[PDB]
Amino acid sequence: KPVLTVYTYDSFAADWGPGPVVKKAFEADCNCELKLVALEDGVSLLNRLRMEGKNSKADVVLGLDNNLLDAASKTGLFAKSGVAADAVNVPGGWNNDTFVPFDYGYFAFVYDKNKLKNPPQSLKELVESDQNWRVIYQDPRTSTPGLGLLLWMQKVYGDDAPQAWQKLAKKTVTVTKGWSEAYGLFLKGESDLVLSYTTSPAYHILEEKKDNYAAANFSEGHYLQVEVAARTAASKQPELAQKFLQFMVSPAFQNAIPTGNWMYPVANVTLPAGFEKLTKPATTLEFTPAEVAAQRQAWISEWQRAVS
Ligand SMILES: Cc1ncc(C[n+]2csc(CCOP(=O)(O)O)c2C)c(N)n1
Repeated sequence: KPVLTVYTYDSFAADWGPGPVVKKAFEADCNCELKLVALEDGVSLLNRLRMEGKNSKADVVLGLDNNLLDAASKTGLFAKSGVAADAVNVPGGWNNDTFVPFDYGYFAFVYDKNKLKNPPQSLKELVESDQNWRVIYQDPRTSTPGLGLLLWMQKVYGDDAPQAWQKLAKKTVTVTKGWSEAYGLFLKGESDLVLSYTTSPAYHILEEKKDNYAAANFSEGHYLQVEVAARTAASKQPELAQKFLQFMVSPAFQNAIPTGNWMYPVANVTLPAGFEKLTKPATTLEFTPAEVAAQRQAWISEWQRAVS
């Protein structure tokens, strides 16, 4: 009967996402009405919450990630999770009293092997090659995968990011606010490549029995994303919010991540047959939450100037 409002992005709460599964699994156990609201894209979730303040109707924000931690905590809108750390297993480890991971992955450009014969083998080639590859990606101001690509490029080019961005802009068909639209245009054929995840091919393999889609493994390595959730300080249902966060890092939840969100679980659950066809990037790239919050505004400012 009591309601637990959870802000999240559209692909999570989608009928085909993990939402429906997690919902009934949480409600079937802990009596209450879990209300998953597909409100904004990853980065936008935070900006919207910062503007709702304590007037926000959210109890939990699901869908932020490792790159937004500093920005989120400095806001003061989140309370401690009350979730035991030992309940989580993530690459590079995880030590945080507020944000609880629920899955992780690696950003990568996906393409159709039946349509793209000689795909790029490094972010550098994709940007500098003379090939006229069509690319689509997300806005770093609204989408985590978008923010991911922004930081990925920063790792690879450093102070040369803007010049690299101008070159990438010439191969850019469009830029969407969220991943869903981006991926849809890709599947419709509007581009040769789209920024997505190393695990995206798994969706097509298991659900459509197709293995023609692939994520290009770049030699520079790939940027790591650890999605997280946290309860709000203004929540009027603290206890429930926290029972949801603990239940999140548990099997009933995690078991729906592989085929729901197409990402690697945070708990040692069994990965669906098919994931083994995927490529685990050797080298992993990541900025500290502090480094991103301190420079993301300037990097985004340079990005938009270079691609418009
Ligand atoms: C086929 C397929 N590949 C990958 C994923 C995972 N995924 C897609 S978008 C996203 C975060 C988006 O933040 P934002 O909405 O702001 O772009 C994640 C984790 C999926 N659901 N399906």
